[PDB]
Amino acid sequence: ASEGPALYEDPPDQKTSPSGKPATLKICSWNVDGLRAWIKKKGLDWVKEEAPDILCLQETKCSENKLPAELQELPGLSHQYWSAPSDKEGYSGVGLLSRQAPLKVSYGIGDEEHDQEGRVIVAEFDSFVLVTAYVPNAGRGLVRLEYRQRWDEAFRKFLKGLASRKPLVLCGDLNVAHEEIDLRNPKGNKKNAGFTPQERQGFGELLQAVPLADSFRHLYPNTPYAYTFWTYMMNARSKNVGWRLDYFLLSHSLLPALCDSKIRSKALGSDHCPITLYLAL
Ligand SMILES: [Mn+2]
Repeated sequence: ASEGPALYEDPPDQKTSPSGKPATLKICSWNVDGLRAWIKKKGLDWVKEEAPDILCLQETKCSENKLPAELQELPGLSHQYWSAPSDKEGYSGVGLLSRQAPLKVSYGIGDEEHDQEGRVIVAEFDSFVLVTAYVPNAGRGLVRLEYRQRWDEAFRKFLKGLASRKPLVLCGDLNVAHEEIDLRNPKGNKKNAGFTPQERQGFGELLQAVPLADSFRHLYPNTPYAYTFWTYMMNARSKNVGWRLDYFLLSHSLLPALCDSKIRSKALGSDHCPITLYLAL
């Protein structure tokens, strides 16, 4: 095609806040493209090396009653919560695994229409509430784009609610590359899922309304070729022809506790790579 390799090297982990406070929380989020495939691909061994405090997973494709038994070889993340489509089938699904149990775990966004596909887990902790999300793809041919706009609004209002109570951290596959810098080929994707003006706009609305800051882009406003997903086809990863779909968005109040927002480009196991957040809470 038009694209050859574009180099990207994630900078070293900055593990102290701007006030010099060492990070006390490490959160890892990962679209795993199937819990069972991911595990087969050694996803868990990378999790152990990373040693996060909280691990959030998206697209587990796994019924909450058919969890791989390997998920018990994680003694460090022993508190495990799962949401999968209410029809009990093998698609979508998210996970949240935690060293410490949260004060409370909830599922969905309190909207029946939007709560049947196991897309959202809310884990409330002392100083903050963590949400992980697997946002509805707009669909091939954009046949799900109208629903996705419904989804975007409900979700945006629900999050706005949470944040009014506690500092918010939202992470996961938000199924949109916000701006042109967020994907390798903006020009050819303006009509495809992930880069419609509708989706880009909803991400923008999400940021101002809650409000939320894009942790990675706040720290690296001018850094290009930083992606978290590459299609399996066309040898895309190897050419770094990708999209940034995975994010950590923070309440502005958490910005002084932001140490770094990382993209683990080399970590294999899915068509997305892990992202990792360091906070000094
Ligand atoms: Mn997938």
